[PDB]
Amino acid sequence: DISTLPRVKVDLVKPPFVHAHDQVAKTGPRVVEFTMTIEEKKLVIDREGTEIHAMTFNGSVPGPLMVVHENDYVELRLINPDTNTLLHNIDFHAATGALGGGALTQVNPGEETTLRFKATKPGVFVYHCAPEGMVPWHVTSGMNGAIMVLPRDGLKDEKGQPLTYDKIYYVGEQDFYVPKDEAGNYKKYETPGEAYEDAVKAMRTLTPTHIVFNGAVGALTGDHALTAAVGERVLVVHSQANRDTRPHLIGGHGDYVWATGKFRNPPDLDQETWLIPGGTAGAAFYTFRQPGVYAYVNHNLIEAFELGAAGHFKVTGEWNDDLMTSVVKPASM
Amino acid sequence: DISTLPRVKVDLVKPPFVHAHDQVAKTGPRVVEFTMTIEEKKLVIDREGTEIHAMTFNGSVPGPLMVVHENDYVELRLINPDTNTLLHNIDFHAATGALGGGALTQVNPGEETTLRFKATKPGVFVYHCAPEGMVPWHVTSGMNGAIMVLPRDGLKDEKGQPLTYDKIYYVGEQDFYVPKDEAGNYKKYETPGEAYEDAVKAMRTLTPTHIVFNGAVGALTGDHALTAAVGERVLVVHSQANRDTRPHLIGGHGDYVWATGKFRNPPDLDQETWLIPGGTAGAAFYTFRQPGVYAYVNHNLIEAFELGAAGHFKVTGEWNDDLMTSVVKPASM
Amino acid sequence: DISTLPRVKVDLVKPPFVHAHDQVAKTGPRVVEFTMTIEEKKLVIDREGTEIHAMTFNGSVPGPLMVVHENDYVELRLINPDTNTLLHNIDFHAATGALGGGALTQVNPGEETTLRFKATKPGVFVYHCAPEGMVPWHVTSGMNGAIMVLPRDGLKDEKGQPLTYDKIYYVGEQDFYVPKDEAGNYKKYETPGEAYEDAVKAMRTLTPTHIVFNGAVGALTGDHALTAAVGERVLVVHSQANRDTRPHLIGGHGDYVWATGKFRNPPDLDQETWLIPGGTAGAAFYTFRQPGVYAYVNHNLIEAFELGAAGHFKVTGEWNDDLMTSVVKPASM
Ligand SMILES: [Cu+2]
Ligand SMILES: [Cu+2]
Ligand SMILES: [Cu+2]
Ligand SMILES: [Cu+2]
Ligand SMILES: [Cu+2]
Ligand SMILES: [Cu+2]
Repeated sequence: DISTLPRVKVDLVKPPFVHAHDQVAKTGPRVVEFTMTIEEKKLVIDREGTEIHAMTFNGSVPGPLMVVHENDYVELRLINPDTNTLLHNIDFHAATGALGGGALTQVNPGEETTLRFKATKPGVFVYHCAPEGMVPWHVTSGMNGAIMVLPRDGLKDEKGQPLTYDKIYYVGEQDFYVPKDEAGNYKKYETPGEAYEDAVKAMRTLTPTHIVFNGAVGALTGDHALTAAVGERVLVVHSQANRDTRPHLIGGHGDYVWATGKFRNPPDLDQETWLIPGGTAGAAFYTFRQPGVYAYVNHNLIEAFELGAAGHFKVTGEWNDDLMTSVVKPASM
Repeated sequence: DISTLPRVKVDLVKPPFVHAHDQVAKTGPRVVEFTMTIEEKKLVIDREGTEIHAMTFNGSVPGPLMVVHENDYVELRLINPDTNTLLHNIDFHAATGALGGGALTQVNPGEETTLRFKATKPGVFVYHCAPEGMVPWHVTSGMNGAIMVLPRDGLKDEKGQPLTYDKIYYVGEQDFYVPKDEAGNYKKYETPGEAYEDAVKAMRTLTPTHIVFNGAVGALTGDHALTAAVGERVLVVHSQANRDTRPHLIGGHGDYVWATGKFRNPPDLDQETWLIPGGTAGAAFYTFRQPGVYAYVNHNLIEAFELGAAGHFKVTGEWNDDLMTSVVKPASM
Repeated sequence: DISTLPRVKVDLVKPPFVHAHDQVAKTGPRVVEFTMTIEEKKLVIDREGTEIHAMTFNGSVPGPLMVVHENDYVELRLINPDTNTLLHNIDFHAATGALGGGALTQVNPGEETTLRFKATKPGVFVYHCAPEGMVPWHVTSGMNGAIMVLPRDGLKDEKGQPLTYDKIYYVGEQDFYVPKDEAGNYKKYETPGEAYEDAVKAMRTLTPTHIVFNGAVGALTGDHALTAAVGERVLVVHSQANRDTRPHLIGGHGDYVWATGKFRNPPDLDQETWLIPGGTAGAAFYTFRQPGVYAYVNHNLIEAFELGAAGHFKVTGEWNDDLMTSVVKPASM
């Protein structure tokens, strides 16, 4: 009887940060309550000032990371305010039935709904909007995020020993298809509704115009670079709701990687680069051993450095010359 | 001595159905006899009435699923009737030597041939036509299918315990490259031979115009939706002879998945989405837990919902509110 | 103290061949010394005579395969002669810190540098140039290769038993983006520097014009086909620094495959085709069982047979009719 279970309310945070949670469950199963408000909004996605009409869960691209444990119930209150113009819903890849919840969560502007589902499978999973007839348009306008369902006894390595992270970040990667005119300039629009047939044409090229982390070119750089210290254990959850990606930590590795994100499987060890298929979330665990700047990229390097799929870590601490050193610094001959 | 072995003749069925077979072998090794007749034919592949000159094994796209057991011999009589115009052959990825059989099976119109090979490796495998100099044109005109080589003791999970399916379906996914004129309309042709240089140009874009299950947009919907009941164990074999795909059962999971299709490896558990590389067959096992409509898609959602790579399951049975429920149905605030 | 370790100097060879090494380490940890000279040079990449300005490590596309053992130190002297025009550096995916060495190895024409790093993780790994602001242009001009870090006790199968190869080859796969004019002809250039904005435009299409093994269409055919004998155990290392590939041995299999190339993981067995993500090296082990010609391809067959990603093995020895035979040779009805 679900009414006898504890309820706990989560207050979400903006990506790439993740709300507070316990890796090993400190209670029995709970109903974990979340609220998200859909926001259609203009977003500037690149250095040139290209502006799109984004569709968001909770104001961000990606939507926030939700965290529960296996066999918890997730109860989501989904709000579509009357300041929006479109019908929306939500499909959780973590859930079982009704198109992942999509069939039960159709909300017009001015409506809300509450969905409950049991988190029966541990892993990181995509969630996304999926309104009948409009699915890729909503997804590729930014309306996707992820949910992490931890095993009740936390993460384990390939031998069944505990893995405990000190820090966690969520990197949502988004493919955008901004319509272009024959000369190649982006076509701008006043409303989200304006784009439709041109949005379909741009998508059908299968060639994104931008591929970004956390909603914009350079979002995870500068003052917004990810941080860690030498010796810290970091889990990076990465999702892509529509298109394959291949993450790589330049200067590091994925020490333990669940490329397709499901924790009942042993992790792959010592990865340089890993493939996360479109429609999937994956997770990589790394212990930093060197200080300095690292680039975290999609290792199609065109997609990274021309189209936007690159972020930075800034790592503090002690340099280890046994691991790497310049024997003879660049100089003339 | 092969002449001392039992011979058994299989009568193939049209995809997505699969001919009768036993999961656990009830006899010793056999010579399993198959016959396929090549058919070049016009096919209408979309709702708009786009017509291509398809090249088929046995009249269908994909070709039918063949099923044997490890260490059986497959004996295929391949018939190219004189009503066809092109030379064809067959490459089995399950086979060892002679380009998978391609070098030994070149048949002009009005010829036939019989190939035998030993099925030494268990798994699902692609087969396709591959005539020298014309390989991608034949493959992307529909001339591919798959073969399943079951272990003699059937399928096993990651712990070595039996997995038994109640139903099996074969989903062949096909990328088509219909030539277009400068304005973007499809160029139509009277003969298969007509297309050649324009077919090459269209392929070189690396951008399919259509991506379909079972030969056409909407083929696995309506009266032709896949079916199951709550509690049934279903194996879905999925192939793509030329291009990567990422299957996903919307509202379900792959409980056990062999993404690259080879049964001596343990399955991956609890997949949301899995990558089947081009030139590979994969297999996913799921036990249905909820009734209703499910969408089975390539989770590049553009490829699914714009280009055609989507089918449906219709599932009968009892709804489980513990797994999912609408707490508050969509309503105004 | 590194100064107390043996030093051993390696003399590299041109791909697809690999310098001499021992699978099981016959010494303790060593400093393994390598020298590479950067060469910007014109290369003809196809049958039509298309000429690009390539950027190479040691004169070849790919750069040579380096081979060490786990916990060796790699010491690379990297030379940028004053006959080149561009700044270059090197990022080793095998290394830890400083962008894989990229931050410590920036050499202008007329400079050299010496980098040392400890090879802490066993596997095959990509290395590539990566100068700030110019990364995909250098990589897709050919400036990448791979390094193999063998476990000190050699390779093992999925049960922990030894796997010993008799022959090893290195197949580097390169995506090129040759700029085209509006009519579709390649734009030619006098200097590497000439291309820049047009190179960026061509890359942003995400559609390579050529995809080649060992630097050119047909490079691994004819007198330069790979060779083996029936019964020989062959390891094929395959890298792709920028874009996904899906290798397949037509007429064979990958008996043991590390698709993402990291030897602490068990291999996948009996693969038909495997996905190596862009930015990764992988390795496949096969024992040949049949003589004749095999085609080794990227199994996007358009990429293989139209764009150039195909090579051949020529295999000597005895045909096994139990594995495959023509029962009835192609003939009329
Ligand atoms: Cu929406
Ligand atoms: Cu989905
Ligand atoms: Cu054919
Ligand atoms: Cu093939
Ligand atoms: Cu360079
Ligand atoms: Cu790299």
